[PDB]
Amino acid sequence: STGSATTTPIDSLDDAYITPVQIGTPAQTLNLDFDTGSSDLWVFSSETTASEVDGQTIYTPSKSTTAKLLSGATWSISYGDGSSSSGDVYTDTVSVGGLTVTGQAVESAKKVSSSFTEDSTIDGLLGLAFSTLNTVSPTQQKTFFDNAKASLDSPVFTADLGYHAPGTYNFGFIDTTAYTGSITYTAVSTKQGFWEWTSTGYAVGSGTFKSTSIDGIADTGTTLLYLPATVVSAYWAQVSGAKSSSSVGGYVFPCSATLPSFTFGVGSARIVIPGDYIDFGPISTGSSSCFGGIQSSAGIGINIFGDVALKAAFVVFNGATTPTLGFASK
Repeated sequence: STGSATTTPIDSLDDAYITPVQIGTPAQTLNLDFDTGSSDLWVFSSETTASEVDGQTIYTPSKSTTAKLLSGATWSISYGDGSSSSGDVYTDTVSVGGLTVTGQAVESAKKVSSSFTEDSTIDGLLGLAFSTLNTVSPTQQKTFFDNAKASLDSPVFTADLGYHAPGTYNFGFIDTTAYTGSITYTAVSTKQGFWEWTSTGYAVGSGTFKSTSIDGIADTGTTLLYLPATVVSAYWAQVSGAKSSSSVGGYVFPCSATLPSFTFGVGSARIVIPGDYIDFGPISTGSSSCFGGIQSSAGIGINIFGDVALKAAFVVFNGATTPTLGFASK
């Protein structure tokens, strides 16, 4: 089997991407944030505290003839941005782009933090990291990809995120028309539960490439590119007037600037992020200070190849017995 679904930016900045997902019988379609940095499929639901729902579409398990309470199971998750959610668990039929999994754990939110409530466009998350990170207790649950894997034509999914435009998540096949050149594969460590890999270096603009190992995670659920402070300083030093602002929470730059590109290494290959992809617009409405799309990871504990980086590439998440990542230009 295969599946193919379009993923659409939630706003004009590509702050996140939503993909429609069919849950239950008859189908209830929710727009989920596919997140290769976490491993829970959770949704706003008929059980979510009413004051914490503000425009999201909800899953109502009582209206699904295939929903079953997973008795005793609870979940609770906290994300790197400080947001969180928790609740109980149903199993139900879940379909993405024509690919169907029966018995998928659908984690129903009883509580969500304010940032989720405040984003009416995201009805939940669909985790695509390794199932060892799934938070369901006392019986850990598998991700949608893990459950689908054995049925897929090939044990892979691909992320093809658009810049200010829709893109595609494919399951079970590699669309050879969706990228240019060849795909370069690189080793993955699953030791932390992430799609963790080592970039071979970087360049700023037309500058020379610096060969240096940068361990980080391919994370579709993180907006920006978070890299070591040395690398980030070298980037922003090429932008007149750019500075790190403690009050804003990162590097800002004059909105009048033209940003240089940023290149990252994948083995001997190179992925170029155009400068425009690094512009996240005014820090507040009407400001002439703009927020940068490359930020320091120094306070995170891990480097994160988020959407800014991933949307410059066609990315293969290879879930074979020994997982690997593939990157191609497009």
